Amino acid sequence: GSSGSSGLNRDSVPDNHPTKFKVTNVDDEGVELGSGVMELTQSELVLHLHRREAVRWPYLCLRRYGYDSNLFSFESGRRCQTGQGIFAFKCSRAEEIFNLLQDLMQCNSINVMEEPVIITSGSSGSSGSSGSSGLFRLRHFPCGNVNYGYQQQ
Repeated sequence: GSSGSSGLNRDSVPDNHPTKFKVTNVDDEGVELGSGVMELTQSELVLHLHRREAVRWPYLCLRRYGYDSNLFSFESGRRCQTGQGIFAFKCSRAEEIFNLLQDLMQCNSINVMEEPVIITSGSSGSSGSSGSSGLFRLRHFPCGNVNYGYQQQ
């Protein structure tokens, strides 16, 4: 329970950027692999990375998504460039990104009601090896608080 102080900031980017959010792609362990700037637009989720092409993830596809104290992990259906998988990034502003993300995807004209949570079953056992290009895909959700958005029978 301590309040950290801002040592020094020598960049054009703010420290409380509402839209942009400094994130860091990590692995199942949490090791910082590559840093990048996450962006959220009413349209869809956009991620700013190095020269390498940018990645976009449609909310409508985002079946589930969670966020920890300083972590942000979401699941993108098999309808996106990267494809099916679990991408988690480290960001102290994960709360803002998660809250906002659900604030935008929801803003869309969609019927939503209240329903009781039901126990979720895992898998039997499946493993493999590298395949296509992209970020690191996790097997188990690093976060606990998961939220459900777009839904349809």
